Amino acid sequence: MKTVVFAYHDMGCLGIEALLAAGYEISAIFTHTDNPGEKAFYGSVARLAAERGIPVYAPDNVNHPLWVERIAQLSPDVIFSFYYRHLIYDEILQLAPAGAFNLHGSLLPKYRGRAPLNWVLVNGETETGVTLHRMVKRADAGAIVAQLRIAIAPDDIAITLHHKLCHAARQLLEQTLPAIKHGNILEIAQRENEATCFGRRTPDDSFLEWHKPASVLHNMVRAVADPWPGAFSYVGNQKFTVWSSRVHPHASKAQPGSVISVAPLLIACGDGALEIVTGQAGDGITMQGSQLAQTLGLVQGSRLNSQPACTARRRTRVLILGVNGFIGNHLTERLLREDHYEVYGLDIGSDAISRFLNHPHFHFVEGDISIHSEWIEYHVKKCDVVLPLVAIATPIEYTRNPLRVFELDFEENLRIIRYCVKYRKRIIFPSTSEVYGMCSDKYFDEDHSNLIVGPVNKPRWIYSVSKQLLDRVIWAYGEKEGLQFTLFRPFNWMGPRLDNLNAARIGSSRAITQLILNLVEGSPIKLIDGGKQKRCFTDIRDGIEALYRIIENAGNRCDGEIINIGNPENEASIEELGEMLLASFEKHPLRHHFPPFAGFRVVESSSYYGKGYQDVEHRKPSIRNAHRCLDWEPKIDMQETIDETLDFFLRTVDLT
Amino acid sequence: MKTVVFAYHDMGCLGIEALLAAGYEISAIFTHTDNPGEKAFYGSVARLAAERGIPVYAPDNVNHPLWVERIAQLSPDVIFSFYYRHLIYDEILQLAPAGAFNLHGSLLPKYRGRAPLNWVLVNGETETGVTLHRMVKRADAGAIVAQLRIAIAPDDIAITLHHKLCHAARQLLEQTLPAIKHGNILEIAQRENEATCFGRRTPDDSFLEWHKPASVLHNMVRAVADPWPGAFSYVGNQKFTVWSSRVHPHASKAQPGSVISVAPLLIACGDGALEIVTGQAGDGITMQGSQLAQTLGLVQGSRLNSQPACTARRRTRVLILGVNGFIGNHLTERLLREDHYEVYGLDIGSDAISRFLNHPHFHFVEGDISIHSEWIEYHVKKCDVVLPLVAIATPIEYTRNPLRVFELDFEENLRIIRYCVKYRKRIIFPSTSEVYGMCSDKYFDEDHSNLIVGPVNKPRWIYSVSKQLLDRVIWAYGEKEGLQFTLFRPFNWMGPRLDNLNAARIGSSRAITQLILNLVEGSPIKLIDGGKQKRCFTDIRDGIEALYRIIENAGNRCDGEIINIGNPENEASIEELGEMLLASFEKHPLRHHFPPFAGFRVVESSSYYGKGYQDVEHRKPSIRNAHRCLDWEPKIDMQETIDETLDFFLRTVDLT
Amino acid sequence: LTERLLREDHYEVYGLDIGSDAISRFLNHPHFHFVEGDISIHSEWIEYHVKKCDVVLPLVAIATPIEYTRNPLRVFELDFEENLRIIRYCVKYRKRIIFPSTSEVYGMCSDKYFDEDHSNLIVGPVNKPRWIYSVSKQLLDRVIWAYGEKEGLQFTLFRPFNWMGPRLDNLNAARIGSSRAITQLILNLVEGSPIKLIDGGKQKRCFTDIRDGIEALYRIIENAGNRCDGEIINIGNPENEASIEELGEMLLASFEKHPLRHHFPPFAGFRVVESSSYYGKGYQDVEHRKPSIRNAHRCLDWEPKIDMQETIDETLDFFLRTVDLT
Amino acid sequence: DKYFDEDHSNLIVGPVNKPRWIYSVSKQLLDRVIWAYGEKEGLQFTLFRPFNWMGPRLDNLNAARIGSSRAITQLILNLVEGSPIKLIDGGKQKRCFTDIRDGIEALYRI
Repeated sequence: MKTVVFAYHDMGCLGIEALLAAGYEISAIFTHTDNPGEKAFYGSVARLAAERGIPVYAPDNVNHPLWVERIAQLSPDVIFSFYYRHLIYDEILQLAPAGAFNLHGSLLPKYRGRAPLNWVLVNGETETGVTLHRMVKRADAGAIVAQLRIAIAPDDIAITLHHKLCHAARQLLEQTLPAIKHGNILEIAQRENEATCFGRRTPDDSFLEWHKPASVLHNMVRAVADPWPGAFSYVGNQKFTVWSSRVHPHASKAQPGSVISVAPLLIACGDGALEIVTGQAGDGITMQGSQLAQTLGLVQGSRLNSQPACTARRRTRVLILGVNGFIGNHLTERLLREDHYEVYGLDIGSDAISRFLNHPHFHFVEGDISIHSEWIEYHVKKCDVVLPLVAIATPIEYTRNPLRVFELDFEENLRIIRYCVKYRKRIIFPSTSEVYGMCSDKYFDEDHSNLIVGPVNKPRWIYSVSKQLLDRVIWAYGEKEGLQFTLFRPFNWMGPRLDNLNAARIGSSRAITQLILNLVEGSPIKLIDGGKQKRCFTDIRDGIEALYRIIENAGNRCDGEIINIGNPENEASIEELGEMLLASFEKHPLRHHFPPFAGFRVVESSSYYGKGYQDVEHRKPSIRNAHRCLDWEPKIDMQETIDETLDFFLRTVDLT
Repeated sequence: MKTVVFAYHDMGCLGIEALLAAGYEISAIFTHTDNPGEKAFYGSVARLAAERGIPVYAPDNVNHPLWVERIAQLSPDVIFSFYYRHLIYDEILQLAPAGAFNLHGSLLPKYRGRAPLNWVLVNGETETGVTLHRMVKRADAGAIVAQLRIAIAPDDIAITLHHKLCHAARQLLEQTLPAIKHGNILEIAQRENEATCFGRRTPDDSFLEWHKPASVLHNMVRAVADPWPGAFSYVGNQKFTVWSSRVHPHASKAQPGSVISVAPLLIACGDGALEIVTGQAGDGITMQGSQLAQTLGLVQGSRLNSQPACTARRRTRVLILGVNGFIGNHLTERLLREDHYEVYGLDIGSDAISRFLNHPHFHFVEGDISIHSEWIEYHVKKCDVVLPLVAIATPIEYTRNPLRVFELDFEENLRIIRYCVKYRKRIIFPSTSEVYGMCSDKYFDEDHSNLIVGPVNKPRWIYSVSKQLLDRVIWAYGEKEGLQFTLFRPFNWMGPRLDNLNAARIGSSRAITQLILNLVEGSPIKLIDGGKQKRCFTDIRDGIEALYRIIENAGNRCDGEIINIGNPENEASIEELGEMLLASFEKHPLRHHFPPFAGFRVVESSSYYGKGYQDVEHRKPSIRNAHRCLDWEPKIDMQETIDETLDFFLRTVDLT
Repeated sequence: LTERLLREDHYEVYGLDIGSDAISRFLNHPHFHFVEGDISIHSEWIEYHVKKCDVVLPLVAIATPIEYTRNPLRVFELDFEENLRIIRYCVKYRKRIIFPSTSEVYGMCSDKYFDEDHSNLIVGPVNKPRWIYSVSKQLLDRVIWAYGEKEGLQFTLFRPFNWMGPRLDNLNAARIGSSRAITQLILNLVEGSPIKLIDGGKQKRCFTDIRDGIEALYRIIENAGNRCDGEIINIGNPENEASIEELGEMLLASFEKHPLRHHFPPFAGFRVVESSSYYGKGYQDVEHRKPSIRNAHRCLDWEPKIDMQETIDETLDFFLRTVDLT
Repeated sequence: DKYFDEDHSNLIVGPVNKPRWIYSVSKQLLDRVIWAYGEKEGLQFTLFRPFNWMGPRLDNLNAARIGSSRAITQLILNLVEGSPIKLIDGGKQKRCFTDIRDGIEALYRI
């Protein structure tokens, strides 16, 4: 009596009708909200089910343990599924403790993804059918119960196909239910020995390249025929779609280029001859080929290029606003190793970018974010990617002048962001790792962590709250006004361009400079017992690689994300008491090389352990969106970073 | 080739199937893509015709004189129509001696309106049908040939009834094609003269009223049944669509809102009782009443918020720039006579709107479009409809100094236009009748006439070109950035409160004012050698009614449109105008007003006109988009307008 | 606050607002000077009257709970940009500002008692578009503090904790603002409906009568001995804690005393015990809402006096007597 | 007009719904504001109309469709690619071309 059915389309509707005729009460149906606008040529299942009285639930929190307990309490005995999200779910894979039956309409276990029947028709196969198998913990690890073979008629039409599908469904439902119910499944094993990936299911968008065989073109044109999105191509300033063609006897000795008939439209290809019956003018309806053939006026000898090269991918012009900064220069020296990239910048110097003088693609104006507002106004109109990598906030500055962390680090950025919304550009806004403040979470996740700041009377959380509100108004702009954006959070990046030189008296600014002075100046301070702090550092190379992948945006899958770019696994307790420095102090020169002394007085002098100025827990990030939207994972460890930094810093002071 | 067909919708598709099956060779069908056609069914026509290789045509815009000439030059004798809306019938049908045949889907001629299915189903009749009829000099007054009878049942649903109607129509066509081919139709004289006009169907009046009987509710629920969006109210914070009902004892004594039983959900009403089995919450899932009731945390007994439906009516705010002018102060007196209108305003004076300053919703703020630009920016952001009725373009002004007509009538209007494109607001921009210039068309068409101007050395065409380019900028903004607009062209609006220069631009010529001023004293009515100027005038009442209909946008029929508001059939020369003016001036009193001695019979004086050497003879508006989009036709004749203007001038002269 | 100021002689009020619906009693006062308008196009008026007056109160707060999730650009541009503009008029002309902060700056603060000098402010991740209001107001307070530290700006910040009383209709409460606890319950009371349709005593929702809060704000305005400048004062009732069910019970008990004509019949309605798919889905946030009056009891010498029963009677009297069918 | 006179010929354009005349009108209002400026502000100007200037070193092949619709460029493309020239209506339509070296000697004289 207890049975769960996920039904869809006409076969699902008739299955529901048959089950009600037999009188089995479906336990529960879990479906999602219907899309507002879609080609709904089928009937409305939800309304019919409501008339039948079957309850419908919409789980807001499928991750919730409560709903899992509910599903367990329901005691799922027998579940049938009919094209419901193909392999039901992916992340959980636990909803089938006793197993379930999945009916698929493709050649399992290969051809993974969406629209499987269309894709197997793309390759031009003459064999289809249905595959039933048990649902276990490992995906596609159930033996095929039965697999019938139905021939694909060369002249098959849609109505005959519908009648054949109905006949097959009737044959299945009439007297095959007892066979499945009895338990004649002989599952032993499946695959698990080859595991050979053919092509990793390359999308290849929908470009109609003529180099591709004409047979494949006919196949996917029929596959994407009505009702489906269909092929959509555009050459020059004119777009065209191939909506309907009929196969014709392909010639071998055809003498391509000799058009003997323009009506109907017949052009030559790499192999064979395709006869396109009807197509659509894009901004209209289906039209006969002969009229378009007469309208275009093409004559023998005219060759259609395989790629229009009208807009192509242009240049992907990138606009940086901190191009002389650490990240600003390390990203400029990486974007210029490619070909499809233009770079800009308006920092207040060119000391770290003197290397780039007259490369094919680079520009430099050397202005100010406040004074030079028209240049930025026009350059968030010409470019397509904006990286406001500019910020003037010394840790001291929150006490010297807290209003400089607002009028410059919040309002200039706010003005820049309002440029990307009035021109509909993309902005990769650099957030900070201080937004979380003193979050107690072990892993500073970017999606479900609580940003904790101090009281209003502490004049040091204005930077963190300013950046947090900047991210919030970026998110609101993105989700209300159609702003493509991507926040990214650097996590203690360390490269050999950290603070240039100490000309600006940055020695007493922060301990990050005392680390530099540790190796050169005589500093008898090495006996720190870790400080109970997990100093997670990341090399600049990995961060720049991640930022490059963010800029690439492979398939528009980095939009509206808050990726953190760090190395949560590369921790270092006080540089391992100088272990690698013991191996790297030998180098080559002997000047200034003297063995250090020893001694330890107090931990208090080194670091501050106050109430207001304290980061509770540690600073280890959580890279989850980085591993998905970039498929990126850190490779460089602390040793190479330390030696490279020391070597570069030694070379940047020459001799004296 | 004969018998071209205007078909559309699924009935049109099946009629195409029928004519193809019968062997009747029709080579031309008319259909419209209909972008606002977001119905669940795509309703695509001629697909099978395209697949069969039949050469068909797809003419989108029939009213273009090119298509008219092509469809007229072959001179056919039969034009078939099958559920083709957008009638706007014209001379093309009158050309054919045999006329045209149109198939209406209701029992003509009683209560035809628009969407006649609602009209026939609201009255709870027991028999409906279709009617193939002729075309006449009137609108939708074709003779009935036969009356189909298949009857209706309360249990019968929309799907079954529509399928039966489709099959019956198929058989009817298949058996009557010989009948129409051989004619012998016996149409009887119809009673079209004694009919009912001036009434339409609007969804806005379909609110749920408890006092209506259960019969009317049952009727309009079945009328809007599936497949259709549904007729729903707007209660506080819960959506529901009436899908199904069950006949229950019509004796609920309790007041509306009381739930008699929760399984199934049955509510009480003022009369009868509706049983809502299921409801659709907006765009999600059509789900049952009980589960929805338990989902929203409401219990049995929860009454509804009486007659107020949440927030009914919002009082759309109209931002009129130039309220003290001739059109601004006549429109305000018209918008303030109704509800749901919260008029705003800004001009340099309030001498003519002095009667609205104490109105609950007038909000007049004195200012100038230049100095007070932030006020305009804010009020274009808060309001909904913007009417820039500011004119500083006296002919003397833009001839003596065209730089002002540029910096004021192009650069100030362009700013207001660009306010509505960033705040996404509707703008009804007043164009001018001067755009056509020296056009050589009898009727100045809004979509087909050419705009002719003189050479650049003539600075008298700068105003016309400036306004024409202003229309081309608005048109390009609603085609590239989605801007809702409606250009209207005042064609010689005449009425009271027409000052000398204050209404010489947005109003009309000073003719009537000149003769009245010369008539209050003994000055003559001296004519001109070209006294037969043949000037057509429009009453301010008719123009304001048309502009109010434009503001309403009843069914989004005025969107992206250009409408001339004029009276082309109100032609009158200066002599006739003077005759009627004198006749109305003598009237009953005949006293004071000075002796009206006037008249001259030579008045040659050779010539004294320098810029009068060129004059236009074609100045007739083509009012068809007005009677296609707002269904407006001028009513007031010239004598009434003359009398009203004279009476206003004589009572408001304020003399002794 | 205007009616409290216009009874104590030496006070010249200058009010700006879009309408005079609830202040019709003061336009005939010799020292009221009301002006009709909105703060988007009155920049000159506001600037001139900041330069002219001595104390400035930007009580203009347009923050609907729905507006937190709907088009929060409006929330940011009206509750942060105009407030920022007004704050910078008070540093140009060296004027005092009494800024209304919000009790929502603490957010999910774990502390039982919300201290304004020691407690932490906790907010959710950036993806949830509901905390933009709290962060905007917190940044406004931090900017005011920075201005009163670097520019010598005389300021005071006050945080209201669920003030209730007569005339609470404006745009938050009342029929128009149906998204509210008290007004929805009282509307369900007025019209015969199943009152107390809840499945158990909810969190203790403390309320403060408007009279005590207005007294505290008046003492802030007085600035006796200048011991209130440079402070953040919490104005609330940490002792008037009451659950929703207890509130309904006491309101019904007060109704029982002189129930007019017994023309409003209360009712009850049963609901599914399981309450599957309901409001509670992880929005517990905090369960205390306890303010700290330790700052209002040291700077204002203020201690709340009016208890819950008098507040309920006052609000009910106003609601049932001032309005009628229209 | 048979001959496009610079001070007597009338300028005719299509309706607003035809968006191809927005370039003719934009450049026609620019000549009417230069004329207006030269009458009330004493601006020294000269408005030259190059009709069909054609010559060597024209626009290079770019991201658009062979630069622009230039008629002659289509013919050169057909000659280079060996495409037969489509004789539409047998070449009845004429075109009056001007050499760049001839119109440049007039621009320099201006």
